Amino acid sequence: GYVPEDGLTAQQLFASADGLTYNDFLILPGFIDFIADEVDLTSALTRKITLKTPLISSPMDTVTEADMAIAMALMGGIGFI
Amino acid sequence: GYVPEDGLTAQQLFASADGLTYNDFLILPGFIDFIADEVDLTSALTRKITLKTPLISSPMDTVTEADMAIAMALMGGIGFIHHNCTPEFQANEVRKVKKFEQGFITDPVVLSPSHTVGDVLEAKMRHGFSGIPITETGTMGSKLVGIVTSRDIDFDHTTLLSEVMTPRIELVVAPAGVTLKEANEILQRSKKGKLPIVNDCDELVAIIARTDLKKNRDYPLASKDSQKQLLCGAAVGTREDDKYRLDLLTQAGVDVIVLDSSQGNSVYQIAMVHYIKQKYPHLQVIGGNVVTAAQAKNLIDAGVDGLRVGMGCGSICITQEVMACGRPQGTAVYKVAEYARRFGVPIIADGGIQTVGHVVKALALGASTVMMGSLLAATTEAPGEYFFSDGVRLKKYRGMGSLKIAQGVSGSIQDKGSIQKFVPYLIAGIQHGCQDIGARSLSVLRSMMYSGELKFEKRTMSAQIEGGVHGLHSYTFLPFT
Ligand SMILES: NC(=O)c1ccc[n+]([C@@H]2O[C@H](COP(=O)([O-])OP(=O)(O)OC[C@H]3O[C@@H](n4cnc5c(N)ncnc54)[C@H](O)[C@@H]3O)[C@@H](O)[C@H]2O)c1
Ligand SMILES: Nc1nc2c(ncn2[C@@H]2O[C@H](COP(=O)(O)OP(=O)(O)OP(=O)(O)O)[C@@H](O)[C@H]2O)c(=O)[nH]1
Ligand SMILES: Nc1nc2c(ncn2[C@@H]2O[C@H](COP(=O)(O)OP(=O)(O)OP(=O)(O)O)[C@@H](O)[C@H]2O)c(=O)[nH]1
Ligand SMILES: Nc1ncnc2c1ncn2[C@@H]1O[C@H](COP(=O)(O)OP(=O)(O)OP(=O)(O)O)[C@@H](O)[C@H]1O
Ligand SMILES: O=c1[nH]cnc2c1ncn2[C@@H]1O[C@H](COP(=O)(O)O)[C@@H](O)[C@H]1O
Repeated sequence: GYVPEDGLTAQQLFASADGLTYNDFLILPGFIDFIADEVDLTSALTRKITLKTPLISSPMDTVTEADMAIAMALMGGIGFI
Repeated sequence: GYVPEDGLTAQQLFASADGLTYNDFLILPGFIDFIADEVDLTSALTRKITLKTPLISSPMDTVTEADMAIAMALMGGIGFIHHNCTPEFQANEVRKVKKFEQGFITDPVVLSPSHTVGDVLEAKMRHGFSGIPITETGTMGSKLVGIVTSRDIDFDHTTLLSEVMTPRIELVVAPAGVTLKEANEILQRSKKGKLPIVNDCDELVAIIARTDLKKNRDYPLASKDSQKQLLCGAAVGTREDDKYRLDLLTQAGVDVIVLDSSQGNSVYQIAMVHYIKQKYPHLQVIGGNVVTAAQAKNLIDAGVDGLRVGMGCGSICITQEVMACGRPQGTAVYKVAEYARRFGVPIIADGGIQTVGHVVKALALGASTVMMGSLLAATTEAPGEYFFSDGVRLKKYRGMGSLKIAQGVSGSIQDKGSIQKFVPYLIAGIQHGCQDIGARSLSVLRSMMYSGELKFEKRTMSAQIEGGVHGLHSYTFLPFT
């Protein structure tokens, strides 16, 4: 009835100061009891503004003229000029 | 008289959570007092099934049509049939894998003596089974009339079949209700190749054929169940419509199923194990890919008879880099095989295996068997075609997640020739490395694992750049493939 805890918790990784990046670690799998597209994504951008999706286009000249702002705001995100 | 212990024991490696893989460590050598090919390789697949060799072929579409299942079950291993095709096709595949060698042949093709001999040729092309018993009504519940054979078909073909078949008076036969060891001797001492079996009423009940005895000398390590026929496995998915697929596979006589999924722990999968083990009590079941003991509890509690471990480690996958979710293969196999050992289920390692050394490392860590993908692609009996590229004979290697999102790639592997020579090279390079380790059997090897007698060391990246090194101008390997 007992199963050993495996894997470093969130805080135990970034205690030893090796300066990890997204490439350096994995997230262990859990239990599944819902359909893959049931899950919610609503996320705050700033205190008063919320977006239906966590994606933002970067304000670089080579990424965001108005046509991207439109096409990304139309799908949850936000666009910075 | 004292010699210091050198090297980390089994448990001391995976305590410091660096997430080691098969490349990150070595196994220190022991003492040798046996010949390189003396050792046993007998290994459990599931609670009730044992194999004379730890090799398993992957259930990918690009690896396991029936011809590989045959050619690897014939050499100790077992073969799982890919599931991404219509249930009727998959049932035919597992049926013609079961029927390649036989004890008492119980549904032979039989013809009535009024058939045209050109219909024997049609049936021979339809099945491949070239010698055929003849009975009156033309089914399995009639009196013997004779046998027609390929040695009765060399001479258009419009003749009635009674003219050419051998008469029952001259045909030697054995009485029914005889065990498969007296009928075998009665064939051997009455040296004609297709001995039938008839009851006292002189009606057909079974037949046996000399080539099945010949195959038992030629392939002595083959894995055959009680009825003396090859063992076969099906992958099946977890979806509602695979509940229909299950019955077609079970009517075809499959003996193991693997509940194929990316992440084994789901409520859909745990409910599927219950449905299988309640409806079909005989079938052994293997659980979907697990990487941590905290999810191997739900699978064993469900009732699964074995587990396959590892997710997102593999040649063909891109699943870590899409899902963010996974675990390094070397840590996973040990950290779940130690736990699953208590309840007495076999872990089977799965993919990320690309050399014989990785096979030995995966067996000396807890895995009862190792499941091969890329290392069996482009062998002769892997399905498909040899599309010559820029100076290379190579064959397809498609990941199932490679065409809602795509979580595997689609690529190619260079030709490796017949699996019939490749599997003995793996066997002879496994036991020859188990000799250097110092273990007389794989059971002894995992006892050494769990007793602390085996000792590992970590290998820096600077020490992975070793063997076949950058100091050569150019080189050629030359294994026996
Ligand atoms: N890359 C890998 O990790 C890997 C390994 C082996 C096989 N596969 C193959 O790729 C696919 C991976 O997806 P999967 O393993 O989740 O199986 P799947 O393809 O059947 O599942 C598809 C999706 O629907 C869900 N699903 C599964 N069974 C369900 C059910 N009964 N009812 C409702 N939803 C269900 C899953 O959560 C998943 O999001 C499989 O079809 C398998 O053939 C992938
Ligand atoms: N495909 C198929 N094979 C069967 C069937 N029943 C038995 N066999 C097997 O087919 C194999 C070949 O049978 P044989 O009768 O020896 O074939 P053969 O052509 O007469 O003899 P060979 O030329 O030596 O192959 C044996 O292993 C049989 O057990 C069947 O219905 N279909
Ligand atoms: N007809 C037939 N006989 C076989 C086949 N395989 C093995 N036999 C023989 O049938 C008999 C079966 O007895 P078993 O006690 O099951 O044989 P075994 O000792 O397990 O020997 P193996 O099956 O060879 O490992 C033996 O004489 C075997 O050699 C087969 O596919 N067909
Ligand atoms: N038990 C038997 N008793 C008598 N005749 C048989 C018996 N079994 C087969 N025959 C007949 O004897 C001849 C050869 O039988 P055999 O068993 O050697 O055929 P086969 O092994 O299939 O021949 P081949 O391998 O050359 O194609 C054929 O005419 C065949 O019909
Ligand atoms: O993306 C993938 N899709 C399907 N199966 C995969 C994938 N990646 C690896 N595998 C699994 O791992 C094995 C393939 O071994 P590999 O060739 O070493 O990667 C198979 O037996 C599968 O269970």
